[PDB]
Amino acid sequence: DARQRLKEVEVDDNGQFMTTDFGGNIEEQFSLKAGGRGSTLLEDFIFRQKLQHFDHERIPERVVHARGAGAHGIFTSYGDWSNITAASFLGAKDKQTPVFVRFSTVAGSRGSADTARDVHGFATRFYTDEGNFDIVGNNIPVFFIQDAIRFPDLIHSVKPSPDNEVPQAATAHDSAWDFFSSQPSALHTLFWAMSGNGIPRSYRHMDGFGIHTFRLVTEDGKSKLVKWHWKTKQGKAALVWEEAQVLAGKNADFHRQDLWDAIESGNAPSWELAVQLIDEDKAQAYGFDLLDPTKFLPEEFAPLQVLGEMTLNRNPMNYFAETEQISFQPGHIVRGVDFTEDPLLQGRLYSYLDTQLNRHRGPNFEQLPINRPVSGVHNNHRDGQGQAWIHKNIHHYSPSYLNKGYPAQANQTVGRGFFTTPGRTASGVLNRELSATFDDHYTQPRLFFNSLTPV
Amino acid sequence: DARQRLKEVEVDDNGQFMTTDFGGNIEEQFSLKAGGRGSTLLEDFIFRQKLQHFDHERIPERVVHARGAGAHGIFTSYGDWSNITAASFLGAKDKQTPVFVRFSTVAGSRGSADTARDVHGFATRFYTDEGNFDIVGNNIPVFFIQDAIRFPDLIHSVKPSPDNEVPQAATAHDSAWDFFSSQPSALHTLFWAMSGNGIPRSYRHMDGFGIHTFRLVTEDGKSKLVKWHWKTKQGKAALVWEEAQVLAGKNADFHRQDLWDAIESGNAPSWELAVQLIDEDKAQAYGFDLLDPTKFLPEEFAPLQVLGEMTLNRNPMNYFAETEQISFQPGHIVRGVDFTEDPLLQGRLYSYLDTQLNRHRGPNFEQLPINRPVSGVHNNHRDGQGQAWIHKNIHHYSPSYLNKGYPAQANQTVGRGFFTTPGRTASGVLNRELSATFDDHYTQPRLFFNSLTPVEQQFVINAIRFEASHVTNEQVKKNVLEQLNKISNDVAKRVAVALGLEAPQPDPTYYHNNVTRGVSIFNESLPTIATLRVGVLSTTKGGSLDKAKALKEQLEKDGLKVTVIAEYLASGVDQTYSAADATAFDAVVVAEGAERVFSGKGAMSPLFPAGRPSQILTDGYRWGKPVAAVGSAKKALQSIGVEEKEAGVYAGAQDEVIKGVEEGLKVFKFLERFAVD
Amino acid sequence: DARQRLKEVEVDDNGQFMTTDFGGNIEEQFSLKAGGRGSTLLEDFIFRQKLQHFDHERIPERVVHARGAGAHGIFTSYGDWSNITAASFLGAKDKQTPVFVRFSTVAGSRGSADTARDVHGFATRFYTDEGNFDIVGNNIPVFFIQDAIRFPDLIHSVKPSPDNEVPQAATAHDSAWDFFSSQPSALHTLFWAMSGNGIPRSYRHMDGFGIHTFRLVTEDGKSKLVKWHWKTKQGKAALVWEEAQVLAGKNADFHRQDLWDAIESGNAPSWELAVQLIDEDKAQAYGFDLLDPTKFLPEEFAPLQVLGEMTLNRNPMNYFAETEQISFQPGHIVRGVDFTEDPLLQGRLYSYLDTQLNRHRGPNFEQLPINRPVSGVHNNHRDGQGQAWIHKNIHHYSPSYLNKGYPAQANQTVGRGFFTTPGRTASGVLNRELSATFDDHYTQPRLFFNSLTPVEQQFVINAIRFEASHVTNEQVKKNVLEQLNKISNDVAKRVAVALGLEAPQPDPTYYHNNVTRGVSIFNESLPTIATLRVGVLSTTKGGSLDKAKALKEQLEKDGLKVTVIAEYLASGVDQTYSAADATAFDAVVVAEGAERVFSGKGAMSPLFPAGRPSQILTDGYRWGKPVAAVGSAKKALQSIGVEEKEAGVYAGAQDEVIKGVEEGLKVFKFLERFAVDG
Ligand code: HEM
Ligand code: HEM
Ligand code: HEM
Repeated sequence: DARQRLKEVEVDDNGQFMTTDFGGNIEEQFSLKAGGRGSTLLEDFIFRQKLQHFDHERIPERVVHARGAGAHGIFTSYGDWSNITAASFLGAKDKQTPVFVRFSTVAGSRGSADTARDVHGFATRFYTDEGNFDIVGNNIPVFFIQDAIRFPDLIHSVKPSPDNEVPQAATAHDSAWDFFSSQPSALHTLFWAMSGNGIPRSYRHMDGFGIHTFRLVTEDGKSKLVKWHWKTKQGKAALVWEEAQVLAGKNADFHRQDLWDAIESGNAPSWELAVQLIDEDKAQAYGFDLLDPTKFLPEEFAPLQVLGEMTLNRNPMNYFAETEQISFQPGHIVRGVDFTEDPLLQGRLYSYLDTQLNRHRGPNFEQLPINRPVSGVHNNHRDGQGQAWIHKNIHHYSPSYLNKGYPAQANQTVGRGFFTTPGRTASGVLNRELSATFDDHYTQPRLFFNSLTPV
Repeated sequence: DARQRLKEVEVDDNGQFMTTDFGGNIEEQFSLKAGGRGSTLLEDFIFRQKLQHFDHERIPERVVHARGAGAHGIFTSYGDWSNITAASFLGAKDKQTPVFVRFSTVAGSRGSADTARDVHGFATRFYTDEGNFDIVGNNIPVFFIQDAIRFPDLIHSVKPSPDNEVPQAATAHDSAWDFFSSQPSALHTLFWAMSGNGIPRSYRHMDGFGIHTFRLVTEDGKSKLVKWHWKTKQGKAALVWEEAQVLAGKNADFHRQDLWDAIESGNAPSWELAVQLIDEDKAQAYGFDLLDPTKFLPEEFAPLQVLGEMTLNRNPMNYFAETEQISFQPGHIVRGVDFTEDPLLQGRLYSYLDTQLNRHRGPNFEQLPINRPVSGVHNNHRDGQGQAWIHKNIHHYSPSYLNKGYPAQANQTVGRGFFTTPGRTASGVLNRELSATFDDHYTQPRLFFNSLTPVEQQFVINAIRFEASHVTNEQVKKNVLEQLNKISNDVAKRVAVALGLEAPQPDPTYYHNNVTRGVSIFNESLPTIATLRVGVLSTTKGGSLDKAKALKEQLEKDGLKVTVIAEYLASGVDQTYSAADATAFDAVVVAEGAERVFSGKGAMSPLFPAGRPSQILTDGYRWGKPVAAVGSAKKALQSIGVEEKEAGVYAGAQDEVIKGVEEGLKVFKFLERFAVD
Repeated sequence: DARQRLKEVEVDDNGQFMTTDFGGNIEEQFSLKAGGRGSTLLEDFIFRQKLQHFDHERIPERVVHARGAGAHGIFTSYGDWSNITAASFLGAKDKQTPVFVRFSTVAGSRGSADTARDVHGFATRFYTDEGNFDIVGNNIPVFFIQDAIRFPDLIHSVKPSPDNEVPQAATAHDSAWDFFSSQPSALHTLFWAMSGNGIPRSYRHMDGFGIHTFRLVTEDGKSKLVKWHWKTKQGKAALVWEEAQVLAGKNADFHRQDLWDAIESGNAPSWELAVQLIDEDKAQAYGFDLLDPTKFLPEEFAPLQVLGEMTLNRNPMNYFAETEQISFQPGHIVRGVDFTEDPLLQGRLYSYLDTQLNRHRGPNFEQLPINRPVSGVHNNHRDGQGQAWIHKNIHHYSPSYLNKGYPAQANQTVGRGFFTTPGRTASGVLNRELSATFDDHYTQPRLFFNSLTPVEQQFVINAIRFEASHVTNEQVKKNVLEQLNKISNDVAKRVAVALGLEAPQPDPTYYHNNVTRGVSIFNESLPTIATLRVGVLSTTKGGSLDKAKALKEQLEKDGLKVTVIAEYLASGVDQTYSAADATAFDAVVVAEGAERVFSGKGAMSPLFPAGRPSQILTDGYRWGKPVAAVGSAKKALQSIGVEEKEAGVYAGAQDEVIKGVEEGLKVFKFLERFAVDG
């Protein structure tokens, strides 16, 4: 059972008497009144504790990918991949790691239709024995823009016009196509979103991609460039637009219900995790720059190598507590993986940590049940809103004689610590530019178009 | 201009260089990097200030009524109403007061469909010269429950299931109908929501109600019980369900766009503010208790008095800042109005103030431009998150020698202070009960149902049939039938058919034949067809487009919004078949020559989905719209099995067709097209 | 009026009726109740809107520098400095720019005492016509640590122990000295905090520093390394510890009141803005790395060059809205200034933007009146909690055909845009290390100590003796001595005495005898005694009060703030003995006739605590103040064993006393009254 660890915070109300949030049994179907047809009393503590909680139920939706659904499951490694990565979850044949996956659209707000035409999110958390590792991906291998500082421009242009907040969950309006034509890098992802990827049959019928080139790093520090892929075992399938539109009104919940039903009926969907592995010296070998997230790597140059399989076989118990509250971050990285100088990825690392502050209104969101790692948290962080723990170590600083040196530093050689790829270097002037290697915005959109059937 | 006071906070960026939020000109299209293909620097303050602001754009949606849209306007009093109220905004003939109104659904989240079936909100703020007065109403005059403490139960049951968060913006699921049948008070509002009130044609075509009995109070403290009514000058109009569903997918923004377009085109919508006034001693004299919000007062007993008129004539400039941020409260009351002991109202007073803390994350939300009164704020409140003012008075307490007694106390007799109705008393034991006078949950649902036309009753029945057939639990369905049967055996029998159940035997305790006026929608034609929409189906082949252009010009004379549709965007074409759907239009007319796209190859261009032109005409017809064809276009009507002798179907020469369509648009929906049990 | 732009948000309540926050006149002194002795009603909207606002008044205090106070002013450039910087606020002679400055301690929470021993903040905002530029500095030129990532370690170790939250506003506890000795970079700032800089007489008597090397950049991209200095026109002056402690109890608001009073009295304080300017090629030329914030640049290698002067001349109208809410950031930079690769500075850039989210609970804090620039904000940012504007541009993205390209990109060549120094480069491997050029943690602490006067050095030793004696852990105390020994064997030995330990043997690796100017407080007299405070000890009996009044009038002629003290508030009396303490005054003078309250019946009034007048005079003397007595009042001096021949002790006729006190106040502290080891 992938949700096993969440049992300890599950609350069973079967056969129980109603209480306040501070205990004590109550009734809460009648306001306390001053006489038979009297006004409600301020001293009705029961009324106020019940309505205060209700009044405060909502939290801000995700700034993007607000509409989505998720499930728990298990990832299984098909081998000991230590020759390519120090990553613990990939370190032994048949090793199992719990996952949670959230799928989504991008533009629409939380109540928008599943079958809007859009890019789709495909975000996976591996709760590894060496910390949470997230692959925060989409169902399309390339993204609209080449530098993260342009993300608010893209998103503003695609989201509803700011005067009237029209249209919902749709790129079909002036500002979006103004941006797409003004910022041609966007043309590649656009073509993908205008294909079947824009209107998938179900989350279970989507492939997934990390998009960016990352690095796999072995114990000794040798690195390989990597593209992450999820290959659906259910096969890719897509609707037609005229159909998607009607479905958007007839069942806005088409995709979330589809996933829920598949899992509930014992038809758990699966995906194989596959990588494309490229030597560092081939970063600019394939007619484009592998640091450029507007390009994908044709499989002719690098076949998909299968590492393992993920199966989603447990629905959440409470959607809000689990699916709504889960906070993904590409910055959730573990020993054996590293970033690259992809200027889009770079900025994401900042935004996903920062945005949690808005959505969770406090610094302690990793303490939420769905966000907790399985591997233990030991550091000198204290306090902050909603601090859910009580720390024993009163010498909450390093270095220190008084705490005997614990918690202790970990690095490449000691304690299985994270470490940046040792050979990475910086060179050249500090600049607010992009590489000329990023300049071709049309060749791959053409490649993609060429590779589809006539219809 | 209703938005006049907002101008001072408007920001124009035309002709300016980009800046940070702390000033200084910048460029912000490239991250600062260490080397040509290097990593981004933490010292890129430009990147972080821009992305931080983006990262934090969202605020919590409203806990209920999250999906909505609003506009600014002006309220004008028809009289000096001092004989019934001290309320300043009603104190003189022709007196004008700025308003903002937000309309909404209830259950759905932020981005759910406008044409979901639901109760609808109708919240009005009067920015009076004696403070902000809000009437936070709905488009249905009664509410589901009798005591505010039950609101989370109601809302929890209607909103999506908490395990999978399905279904969005829908009462058509087990939990909702479990609550409706377990808490029978809910049956009255339920019937309203299952009627045309649940699927209005637009915000402009709704009435509004305060629901609760309130009090109007004069300067000397004389009070009357009052019900607030907004009477639409556009007339009530509603969709049919099978139409509303497609519209939910084809255009989730139907109502917000409709409102926006009417205002921008200079067709500002209006409502008259009306009241029923009741003597205090008759609170319990009309067959129910006026403190009970699940009942309305039949106008036969107390006719409407018209106090004035509201027109909404200005769209917001920034939706988030105005519409999203505005914070309504039933506790926003002014001198001349008071509360009653309605236990639903009583709890709202607490809820709306408190919930603002969640949505705005601080106590200073009243300082936001859209929330600010126009009448001046002087008190000893200080500090709090986002404090936007700088207070001059350093002796921020009362009483005080040092501040010379300012700000000063205001009451009934000094400084036009608010005052609670002087006659009001408390009597009896502190209790967690409800008055036995609240006990009848079935008589008024029956009254309502009795007062609908035969097809309109059929719509309610078919809505219940549709909804309850979604309930998976057999006993809940049985529970629902048992409750329905207490209202009407016939209603229960007809619903039972769909559910494949036997309806209980008649239970006549609450049965009766009384009817009341003013609750129907389909019994009355529209007062005006201005703004209504005509889709003209044409084609780029032959002379059809020129003829379509002529038709459009004539129709527009009548204030109609006309869309000419063709295979592609040729000169004079407003929309392609691919982009078009019958749901966007109130009438469908086939222009002469367009019959060519209704069969064979002409109906199978790569430019649109197969059969699209036929589907539009079929949908138009089946959903009860005025449909028509000019000249040889009659063949399109023939192709879908329709005959020009039918009500709301028009054929012949252009002049004939234009006149017929314009007539049919007043009728709006042709109910002869819907089968009755 | 520096506060001019803020007038439009000022709210006047005089002559008005009470209202709710949503308008409508009310009364709010009685809850609405069901019957005469009845319960309060939930429908009392008046009660709730009033209590809700109250309930929510508080916002988180600053995570550091929580205790502080500020004021508005004007900075005036002395020149057109375009030859060294493109910065507009420095672009022309006599060009004026509004400022706001907040001064503070570091460790203490709100409400902690002004006169705790601590580093002090000195944060200045220039509201320039090209955006807000903040110099977020301290009153000490070096910081404890070399990399921003270590800040939570430093701060956790200095702030109260996390089990019991003791002690408030103090480094005098185990964890702090554990950290100072475990992280030797800290020793330099520690020495400064243990000197007079740790207990300044007032905010007005502090110098200020940006600490970090920054860059000045001209229009054509040429750069210079720079150190920011604020030089106080009032002179540096410090308390003594035993006085600071009593003052912390007698008036926790000593410094905030001092600033407020100086401004209200028309004695606005001033500071000159000065820079040290050195070429890029000097970064590693002076025996340390200029990217290392634990080192200062000796003025002998690069003199101060004065750029202008700021004067603080307007108090806030509402402390919360202005002083509490103001949000400083070192990332508030403008065209003509750039950052350096100082790894402490680098991380601050992140921290100060992020922390505002905590303190203001939303992303629109730059919209608060005190945070708004004067120069205009035009960008595509929208929404966020508490959005206070209504944007007109509906095409809130770039690039765009629909918005016609506005708002437009600005850079080095178009639109006076910010730009990073064109010549900056990066070379080498990505690393989680520090340059070996940062390795010397002891040479500059020694340089500083060397540069103090003998008594001034003793104060540093006595501060360390006091602090380290509070460390309960024996090994931490030994660790401290081992580290001190690396700076100075003599320092280590003298400290060791107090701890009853044996100092290690000399370790001469870093020892040296060099000295540098500009770091001493006590080696120079005050340039002015304006605003300084004289307590005149009098009595209501006899003719003392009339003479005290005469004394007061003469003293006030020299710009002094005079307090006549007596047993009760008679005509002419400013403060009672009960309410008075020597800590409040820079000078103590017994008026003729007042000797009667130093012994005999007059000294036993129930109107003040036993011994009160003698104690004030005793405290004043022992704390090194000029003390005096007029005429027969010399008996008062005699009663406490003090002799007229002593430096800073004056007696005789009124004329002579006034003259000597006024000269003594320039010396400020009489260091001959403090014993030195040996
Ligand atoms: C290859 C490019 C990108 C991919 C594949 C991607 C994917 C995703 C996905 C799947 C989610 C939803 C995670 C969930 O289900 O909760 C998400 C959310 C988000 N994304 Fe991205 N995104 C990309 C680019 C960016 C960029 C450039 C930025 C900003 C620099 C950004 C900022 C955010 C933020 C702030 C959220 C909301 C996170 C939360 O509230 O928990 N994304 N993205
Ligand atoms: C006659 C019965 C009711 C009517 C007519 C009504 C109407 C409305 C309307 C129109 C809005 C949306 C205002 C807007 O557009 O922003 C709203 C929001 C809200 N309502 Fe009600 N409601 C009723 C019952 C209740 C009850 C019993 C409660 C709780 C005790 C409640 C709590 C709330 C809350 C917390 C909001 C969100 C307000 C905000 O976030 O600004 N309502 N209601
Ligand atoms: C040369 C080194 C430093 C100096 C001169 C300095 C100075 C100051 C000053 C004067 C303040 C108070 C500003 C005010 O009056 O509102 C302050 C606050 C603050 N400092 Fe620093 N500090 C330094 C190092 C650091 C570092 C390394 C960090 C973190 C990496 C840091 C983080 C903060 C934070 C988060 C605040 C609270 C700001 C606010 O809440 O508005 N400081 N600092």
